[PDB]
Amino acid sequence: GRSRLLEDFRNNRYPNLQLREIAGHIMEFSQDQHGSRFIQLKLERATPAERQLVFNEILQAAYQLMVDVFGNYVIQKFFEFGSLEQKLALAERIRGHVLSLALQMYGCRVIQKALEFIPSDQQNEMVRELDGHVLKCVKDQNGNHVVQKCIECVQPQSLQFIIDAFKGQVFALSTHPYGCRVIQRILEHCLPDQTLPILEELHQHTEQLVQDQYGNYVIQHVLEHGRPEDKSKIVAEIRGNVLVLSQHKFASNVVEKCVTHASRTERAVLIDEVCTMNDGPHSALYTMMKDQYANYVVQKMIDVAEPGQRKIVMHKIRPHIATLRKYTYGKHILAKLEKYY
RNA sequence: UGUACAUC
Repeated sequence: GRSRLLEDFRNNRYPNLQLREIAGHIMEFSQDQHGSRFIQLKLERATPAERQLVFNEILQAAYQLMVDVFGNYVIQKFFEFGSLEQKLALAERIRGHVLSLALQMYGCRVIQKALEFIPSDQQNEMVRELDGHVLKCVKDQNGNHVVQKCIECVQPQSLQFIIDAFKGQVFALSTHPYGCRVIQRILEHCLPDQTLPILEELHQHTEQLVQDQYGNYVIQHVLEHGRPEDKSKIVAEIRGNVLVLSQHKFASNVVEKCVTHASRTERAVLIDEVCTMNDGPHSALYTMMKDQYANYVVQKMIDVAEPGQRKIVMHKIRPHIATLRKYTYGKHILAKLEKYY
């Protein structure tokens, strides 16, 4: 199975083995854990002629290496450090196989690497091969990373078909383990005509989204990178619900982002909501202080409050300072207070 | 004291 050269090599019989000495054996070495390492190492600093010798033996069977547990690394190295002609020739070997590779445990890494290094004409051609398979890829553990890379690297106008597929399914996808990732990449890189519809569906489903295991990240994302009009719509959904959501494992993260990224006015309103509102005998703020998640929202409020408003919070907290010590999460508020005394 | 994101 293994050639004498490869076996003898794994048996450490060639401490000084050079690329040029494995002529004829590139494919075999590329598919071998140690040989693949040997080649990768040797490549970054090989001479163009050495690099070309290695290339000559992998071009024809390049696909075989792209879906290989060790070979995929040798392909990638050519995309990173090979010549322009070598990258173009590798792209040609991918033609017709993008879907198959994008779903592939190792091939998907080659697709991702290629997207980063090839000219836009080739990028665009790779993308078109996913035409009619958007959701299949977005929902695949290998493929979603490829769709993400496309969005990061490819001209946004060529990605219109991905948008088309998302239209009407933004809620479903935003609560998906992989789809929430792709939605965020879209918000970052896509055109206004493309992000708009997507933002519309996110706004329609904010209540549900802030409480979702994966959806909360998409709403947080808009709060940190979104336009003010989009942040405010989200903030308006949190208003009147500060107490309840900040007690929630997932949504409490979103109320922190609202506190942090809201306008001056919106921030003052959210903090006042829980200084004013009473949860039974005492303030909403006091219930929050004792909560496993809500105690985090309080601290964030102390962090970002205007000095004047911070004084009001500290005053709301002060009367409970000795009782806070009796509560697992209460204790944590005291730690915060030291900083401010 | 608290939630996601993949190869030698």
